[PDB]
Amino acid sequence: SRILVTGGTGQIGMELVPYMRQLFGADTIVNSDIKAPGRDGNFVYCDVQDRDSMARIVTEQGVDTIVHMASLLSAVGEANPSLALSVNTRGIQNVLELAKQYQLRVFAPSTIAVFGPSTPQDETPDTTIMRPTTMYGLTKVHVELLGEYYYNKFGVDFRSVRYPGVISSEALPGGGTTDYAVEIFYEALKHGKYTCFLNRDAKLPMMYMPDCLKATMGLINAPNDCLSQRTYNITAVSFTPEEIVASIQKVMPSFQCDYKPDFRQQIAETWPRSIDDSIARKDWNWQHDFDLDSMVEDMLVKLDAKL
Amino acid sequence: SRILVTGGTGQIGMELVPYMRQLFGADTIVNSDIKAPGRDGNFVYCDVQDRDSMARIVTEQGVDTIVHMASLLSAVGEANPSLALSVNTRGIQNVLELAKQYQLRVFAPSTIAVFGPSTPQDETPDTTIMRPTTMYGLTKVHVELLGEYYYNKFGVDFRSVRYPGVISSEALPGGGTTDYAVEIFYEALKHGKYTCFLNRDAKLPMMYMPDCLKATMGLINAPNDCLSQRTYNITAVSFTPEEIVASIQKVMPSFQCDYKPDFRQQIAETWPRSIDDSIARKDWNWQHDFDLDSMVEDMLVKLDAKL
Amino acid sequence: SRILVTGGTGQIGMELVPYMRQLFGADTIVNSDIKAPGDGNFVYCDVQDRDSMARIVTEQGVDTIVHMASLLSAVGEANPSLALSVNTRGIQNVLELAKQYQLRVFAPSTIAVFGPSTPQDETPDTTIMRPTTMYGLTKVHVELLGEYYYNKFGVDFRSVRYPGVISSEALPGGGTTDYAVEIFYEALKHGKYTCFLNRDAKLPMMYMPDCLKATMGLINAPNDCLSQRTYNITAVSFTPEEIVASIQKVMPSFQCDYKPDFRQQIAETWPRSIDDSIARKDWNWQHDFDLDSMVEDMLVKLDAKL
Amino acid sequence: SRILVTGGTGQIGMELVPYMRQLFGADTIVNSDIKAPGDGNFVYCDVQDRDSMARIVTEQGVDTIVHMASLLSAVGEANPSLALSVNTRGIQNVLELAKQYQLRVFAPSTIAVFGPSTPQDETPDTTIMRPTTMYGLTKVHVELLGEYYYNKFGVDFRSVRYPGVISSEALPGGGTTDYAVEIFYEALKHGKYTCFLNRDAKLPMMYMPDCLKATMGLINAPNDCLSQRTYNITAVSFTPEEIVASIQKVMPSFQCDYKPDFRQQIAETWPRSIDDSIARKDWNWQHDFDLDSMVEDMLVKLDA
Amino acid sequence: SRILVTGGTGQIGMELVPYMRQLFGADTIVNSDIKAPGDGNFVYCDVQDRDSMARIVTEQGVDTIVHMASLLSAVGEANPSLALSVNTRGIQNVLELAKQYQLRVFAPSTIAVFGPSTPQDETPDTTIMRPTTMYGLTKVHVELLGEYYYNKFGVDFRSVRYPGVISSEALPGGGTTDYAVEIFYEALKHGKYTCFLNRDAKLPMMYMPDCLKATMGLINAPNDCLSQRTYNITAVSFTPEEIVASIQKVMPSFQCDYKPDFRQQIAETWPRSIDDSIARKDWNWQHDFDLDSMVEDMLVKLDAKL
Amino acid sequence: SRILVTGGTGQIGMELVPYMRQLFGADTIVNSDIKAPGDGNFVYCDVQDRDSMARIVTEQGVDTIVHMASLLSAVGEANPSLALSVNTRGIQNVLELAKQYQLRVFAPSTIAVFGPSTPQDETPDTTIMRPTTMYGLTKVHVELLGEYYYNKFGVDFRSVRYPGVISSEALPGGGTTDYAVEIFYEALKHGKYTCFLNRDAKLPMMYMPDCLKATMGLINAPNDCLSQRTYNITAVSFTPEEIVASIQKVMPSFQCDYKPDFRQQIAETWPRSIDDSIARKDWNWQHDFDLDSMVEDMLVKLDAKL
Ligand SMILES: NC(=O)c1ccc[n+]([C@@H]2O[C@H](COP(=O)([O-])OP(=O)(O)OC[C@H]3O[C@@H](n4cnc5c(N)ncnc54)[C@H](O)[C@@H]3O)[C@@H](O)[C@H]2O)c1
Ligand SMILES: NC(=O)c1ccc[n+]([C@@H]2O[C@H](COP(=O)([O-])OP(=O)(O)OC[C@H]3O[C@@H](n4cnc5c(N)ncnc54)[C@H](O)[C@@H]3O)[C@@H](O)[C@H]2O)c1
Ligand SMILES: NC(=O)c1ccc[n+]([C@@H]2O[C@H](COP(=O)([O-])OP(=O)(O)OC[C@H]3O[C@@H](n4cnc5c(N)ncnc54)[C@H](O)[C@@H]3O)[C@@H](O)[C@H]2O)c1
Ligand SMILES: NC(=O)c1ccc[n+]([C@@H]2O[C@H](COP(=O)([O-])OP(=O)(O)OC[C@H]3O[C@@H](n4cnc5c(N)ncnc54)[C@H](O)[C@@H]3O)[C@@H](O)[C@H]2O)c1
Repeated sequence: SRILVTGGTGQIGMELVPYMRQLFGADTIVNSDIKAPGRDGNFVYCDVQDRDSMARIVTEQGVDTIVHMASLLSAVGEANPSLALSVNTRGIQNVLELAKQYQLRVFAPSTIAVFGPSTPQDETPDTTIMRPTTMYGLTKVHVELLGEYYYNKFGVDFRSVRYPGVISSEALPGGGTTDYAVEIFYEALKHGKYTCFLNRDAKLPMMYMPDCLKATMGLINAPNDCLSQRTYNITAVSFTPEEIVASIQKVMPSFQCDYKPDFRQQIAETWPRSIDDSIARKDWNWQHDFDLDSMVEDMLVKLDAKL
Repeated sequence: SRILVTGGTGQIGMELVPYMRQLFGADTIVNSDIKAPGRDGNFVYCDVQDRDSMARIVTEQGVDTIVHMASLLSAVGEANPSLALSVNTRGIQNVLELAKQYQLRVFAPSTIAVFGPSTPQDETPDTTIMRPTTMYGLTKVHVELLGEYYYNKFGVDFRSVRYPGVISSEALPGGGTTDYAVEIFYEALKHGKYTCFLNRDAKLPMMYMPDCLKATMGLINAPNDCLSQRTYNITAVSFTPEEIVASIQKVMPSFQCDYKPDFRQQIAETWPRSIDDSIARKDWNWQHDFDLDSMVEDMLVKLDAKL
Repeated sequence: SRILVTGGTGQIGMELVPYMRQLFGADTIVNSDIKAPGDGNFVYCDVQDRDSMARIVTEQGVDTIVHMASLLSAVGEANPSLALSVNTRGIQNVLELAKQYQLRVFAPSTIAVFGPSTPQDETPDTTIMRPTTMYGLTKVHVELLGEYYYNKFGVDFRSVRYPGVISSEALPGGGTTDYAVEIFYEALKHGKYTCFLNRDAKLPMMYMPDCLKATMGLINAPNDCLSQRTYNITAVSFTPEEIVASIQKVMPSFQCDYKPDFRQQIAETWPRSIDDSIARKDWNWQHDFDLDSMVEDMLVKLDAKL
Repeated sequence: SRILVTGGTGQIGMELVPYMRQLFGADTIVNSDIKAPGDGNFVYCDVQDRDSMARIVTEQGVDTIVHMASLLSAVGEANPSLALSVNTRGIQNVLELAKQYQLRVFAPSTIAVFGPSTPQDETPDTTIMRPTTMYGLTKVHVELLGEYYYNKFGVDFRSVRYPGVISSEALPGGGTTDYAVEIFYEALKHGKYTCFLNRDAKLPMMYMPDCLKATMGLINAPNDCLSQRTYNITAVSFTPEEIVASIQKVMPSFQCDYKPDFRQQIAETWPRSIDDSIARKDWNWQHDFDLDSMVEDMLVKLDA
Repeated sequence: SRILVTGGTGQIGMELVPYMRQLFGADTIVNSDIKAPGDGNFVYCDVQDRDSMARIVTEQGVDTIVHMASLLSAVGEANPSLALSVNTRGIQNVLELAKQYQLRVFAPSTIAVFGPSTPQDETPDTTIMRPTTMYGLTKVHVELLGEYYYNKFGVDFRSVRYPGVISSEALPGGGTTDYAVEIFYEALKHGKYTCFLNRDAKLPMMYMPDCLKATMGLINAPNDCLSQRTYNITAVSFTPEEIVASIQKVMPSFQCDYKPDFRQQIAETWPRSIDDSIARKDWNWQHDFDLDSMVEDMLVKLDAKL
Repeated sequence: SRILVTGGTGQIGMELVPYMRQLFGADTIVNSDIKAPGDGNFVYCDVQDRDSMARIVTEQGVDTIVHMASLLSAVGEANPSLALSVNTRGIQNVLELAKQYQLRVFAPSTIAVFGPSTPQDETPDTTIMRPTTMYGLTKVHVELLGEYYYNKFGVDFRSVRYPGVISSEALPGGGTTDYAVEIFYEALKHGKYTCFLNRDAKLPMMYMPDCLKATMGLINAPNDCLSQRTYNITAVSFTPEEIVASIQKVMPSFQCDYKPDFRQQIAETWPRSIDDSIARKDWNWQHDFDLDSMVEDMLVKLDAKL
């Protein structure tokens, strides 16, 4: 009867946890991280590298599901090799080893970063070539393959979704590659102008936070019998910075945008431009709600409020 | 100056080691493992999960290259999945971290078990879908992705070869899926009959040991500038039990074979039937010298002696 | 029987080890570090790992640890927790085995133990010590803890506080007193140098042969000689402009520029000169190299290398 | 204070000079020769030119000449009248100056002062001396003249009879005991050597750092302990087959041939072993290196 | 064809040269010296001037050098630097010319090759030689070099070790054994003498006739009979009281005093008696004059002069 | 620019060299001799070796030779042939190089140029010179030849005839006027002296600072004020009894005995006094020390130095 979120305090978790609490009762969701929320009132410290500390939480709290968000992301992965390797692989391995022991089910999300330059670049399918260029990406492939294997070998109900770039009104950008899609709106509101660090024309899959929540929950609640697979690509839209610029000027016409590429372009070029998520459409009725324009308008009202 | 072989006591190691000592001199190959050679005379204990001990060997022995052979194979991988996961992922991480701190180069094997049932099974490409079902297999995707990532991130000269089934007269047969092809011969010679544990018709890629040693030394001495990839498929032939049996029976006609297929069959059929190794033919002039009938005559002659 | 040197592959080790081999024999020094030399008796030894040191002390018949291993002012500031761990756990392990095994110990200290509030001209042995850099503070711990093993358990423990050490052998690498080695490469390679200290930032300094002599002087002195365990050692003091001017005696066409950086804020917290009276009196410490001589020799040796 | 070395650029010199520098200060030692070193204070001094030595002594504050200059036994046999002039006029010049300027003198002698009528087993300090080489007969002249200057004029004269000296720094070139340096080079370059002495030609020998230690031991000894002026000094004795056997304890595969030449007829008139007990009692002479360890240490030092 | 005598105007030369002219013809001996006789074929030869010597040898058809020139023990100790040059350069030039022109050489050695460490009774031919005098160390170089030239270049080299030599004809030159010439002049002039040697300093000695005979005996011997190149030769051995006593057998009035000086400490380092049995064997050496008869003869002959 | 002194390490040299360094620069004086100072610019030079001088001249940029090197009257009488080679050959080689290199020379003479023929009271510059000692006669040859090089070749040659020279720095050394240095050592050490000249042997004498002032006065004089090239110079004349009486004005208990040796027959052939009226006219020669003042000053100076 209880769900343990790890990495609960990050971008996704900071909204995922309140939404699961909405759906299931405040008290049924155990939120955990290595940093406290920015209230909450049912929070625990958990470093996912420390397997015993996690056994402790699982047992004391009556946990039957781990929503494992804890990760180091693309930037810190590039910045610091072995720590990312260590948090991300040791996290999934501890999490999965615990699920088999106590019979937990687990969700852990993947990422479009699992894809490389030799991965087909348009309408990228669910089973395809995976040769990532980033530490973050390669640790994510292991997640997948290790979670599938725990499924197949021990029947650990293991599930996952490859997130596209996620746009949120609530977490401050963390210097990642898709994060030009969050910074932009701040700068739009503060200065009426942005300098973007991707080529004008770097197309990427992106999705607005509520759809990310909807997808996360949709697969977590899907009855197990409908799942042709364990990990699903999911998308909402693909856009280029030039489109989101133009989308913003529909509401705020005076807004401008410079372009000054840095190393992040080189990363973006190795990732999908668009993802084929048909398989989630069919199996578990996956359906996004927000297009480019509505996400742009909603983001704009929210952050213009957040001041 | 010196070469460090890890897992130097394995099947491949018990022969790679002497060979490397013929090419560069006895004193120039540091032979290490957690089991003594079954003299050697330049043997050190080295548990690849212990980074510092390795730091100690590398420093003391004047090592510039690591030929990382250490691994748990597919049998023990399934029987004891936690173990394999820590020796394989942690032995390769420590090797790369050291290769980086000490500017080493590294050779580490991959395997055909990197591939899965959604991988195109005839003429398997170097760059393809990889969704292996075995613990052993998925630890080897990680070996591949992290070696490649060290190459591109830190200039660690990392190189690898996907061994197919390997046959030899000197290492004792284990519980491997491709191992039937080592047993068959002992059973030919001792009884005049064998019962194989795969179906009559499960095609696999295989290679006789001197080609294995060949390919290993060709990839390792190739000049860096001719290598378009870091990891390469290598093959020699491909055959079914049915056909290695007929081959044996042309040398010993009274040999019979019988077929009782265990779980190793459900491992076998998720593997390639043939691998496309053109890229290694192209880049570093990979050429095998043993077809089936010549490895059979040779196996047969050599075990006849060894008894 | 044997001496173990830790950190034996740094700037001082790579010249201190072969010198002690001369004086004692080659089989009599166990060289150890975490990187090989750029040996005969070389062993890998991470001085944060006490067991391994126990092993080396035991299998080698060690009776003296000349404990060079340390992170320096640069990595100290850039990775502070790492510095604090190698330098503190290193001195604690070495001291804790000196006691268990009846071992003698030499550990260098440094002028960086001194602070803004230390009198900075003819700085005495016993004085205010409030360093500003992680490196400095770890070395006050060095001093305090070796002193206390001495008075508490009779571990024969000795150090010397090195000033900036100058040498041909070892490459420069981001330290504050390093300007005094880079200067020479730049003069030989290019006729000129951009110095990162103010022209007038007086520091105490010594040329390796005197660093070596002082090390062996305190190490070989009879124990009944030493009114203290730590000693200030100096040779000369000078400014960047003075050594510039010294170079120009031999290479008239040499020029110097000053773009000062973070290292100036380090340099002005340290002494301008050091009172080493007490080493001169206790164990007849006497330096041989002044600035012109060291300059001359630096240029001759480097020119050979390059 | 200041010490003049003559012949400082040869085999013994090039390692004695830096050792004296470490003991006394770089600046205290005037290194001189007729070749430059292959420094700081090097000067050209041909020891047959007396008054060039007068110049050097006077300008440099010399109080002691360490007179290493000589032609050796090969050049001695190959060109006798030059060896005669260098060896004999050189000691006479040094001792004459020593007397004008109140200098001390160190001038080595040699096991070659002995010949076929000398008892050749633990040969004593005071014994029959009828040597067959030009080089040895010049060195009895050295001893007799040094001792005479000591008795007659108070010139503090001292000497040590070297056995064969083995070292890593100078490279061989023709002596009779050079066999024990060649062998090492050939051991390492080829895995084999041809010895030009009989398998069993036993001779007293000494590794360099001992040689250096015996040289400074006599030099520093206080004058009142010295019962004589010249001292036999030895470390060990061995035959080429023993040094071969020694090397094989490190390099099992090393092999050795015997093609004896004229140096055999030289080695044969030399001692097998020398009695240095007098140097052991008057000034505490003690060798540190036996066969097996000089062989160990030569092999490492040459390999590097 | 001809014989060159060096040093031919010395005590030995002035009687060796007429003896040789009787055996071989007046004209067959080239007498030479740096002083003239008290002759005919006399030439000036300074034996430290090699080419004057080559001159004489080639012009005069010389095939044998009888090399007498030397400074004795007296001028050896007084002017020790010149003794060194005449004695070492003379035998060197004479050996170098003997090799170039294929000459035989005779060159006298002396009992002063022996020192205090030499066994002093029946002193053998091969034995310890640590002479204390310049004169004796130069003569060891004489022997050693002459032997070397023999074994090396086939120079026919021969010496005898003269014991003290007694003769009438030559004026005693304050050498050490030459008390035994003085004694006689004083005996006849004064009936009394003062000996500068202790009363019991035993020395080997020989009367001039036996000197000549030995010189000639060694010179004419066939080379195939010589087991060695230098030979001990004696006739008798005696003390001053022993010679004093012999004299007083003819001149019973004769009295003697003893006032010892430095020459005593010379005499103390020499043999008391020499063993010359190798020569008596090899080449039939045999003296004719014992003490009493050399005493009777000196007295007659010296009565003759004066 | 530079001055070479020969024999620089002698009685006068030992003080002439530092005085010249004071007046000219440490660096402008090249000290030289065949023995070291008992400095910082000292070279060996034997003045009988012309080219070693040529080397020094050329290498040191010398323009003036101050030629002090000489054997003096006792080595002269003891070793006459050597005296002759040093004094006549050193002047010769000095003057021959002055000519080739256009050098100036100062070379001193001596009152020993005069003999028993010389009128001995108020002896003129130009007078009879029949000296009886080797030293003397070599010095007449220095003069005559120095003058010749002056007249024939324009070599600026100058000399002074020193009378006995007295100083506190250089130990006496068995010369004739040396009694007047000896005397003071004996006064202070034993309170008493035995003089080797007659009590009444009157001789010219000059205290060292006057000796340095006459030397530099001639050397510095302008060339045109000089009517001669060689000058008598003097200060006082006394007998040994005069200096005895003078010594007693400070040291009343002092006593002097008289035992003449060979040195009296030297003294007796020297002038009693000299006429230096010419050096006084031409170059303003004026001495400063009379008997009494040199005696007080010698006594104090020596007393401090024992
Ligand atoms: N935001 C996106 O665009 C995106 C895209 C693909 C996948 N995802 C995945 O969603 C998950 C959460 O995403 P996010 O954007 O909120 O990441 P984030 O970096 O914002 O938050 C991750 C959280 O994990 C925590 N953490 C770090 N190390 C830890 C450890 N050792 N133990 C426990 N917690 C630790 C951090 O404190 C942080 O709160 C991650 O697995 C991530 O890969 C996000
Ligand atoms: N034989 C084949 O058909 C084949 C095929 C593909 C790849 N390979 C690869 O070749 C390499 C060696 O192959 P092998 O067949 O000789 O395997 P193997 O099982 O015969 O030998 C592996 C060796 O590793 C040692 N080992 C196990 N754990 C260790 C640890 N923690 N530290 C150090 N050593 C450890 C074992 O003692 C053994 O000696 C492996 O990476 C394997 O995946 C082999
Ligand atoms: N260079 C100077 O001017 C100077 C001045 C004062 C004091 N010192 C002191 O002298 C000693 C040696 O100085 P240096 O200048 O040669 O320093 P360095 O930085 O050149 O070398 C120090 C050595 O420590 C080794 N090391 C680092 N961590 C280690 C660990 N855990 N275990 C073992 N070895 C480790 C490094 O590899 C290196 O060889 C240090 O104690 C230093 O603080 C140097
Ligand atoms: N090496 C041995 O085994 C050994 C043994 C016994 C004695 N010694 C003695 O030790 C002394 C030095 O030994 P070494 O083996 O180095 O001899 P060496 O031949 O190596 O060196 C002698 C040096 O003297 C120099 N020299 C030659 N002629 C000279 C001259 N006219 N003036 C100045 N220098 C001149 C040569 O250039 C040479 O460097 C010698 O006296 C030798 O007799 C050596």
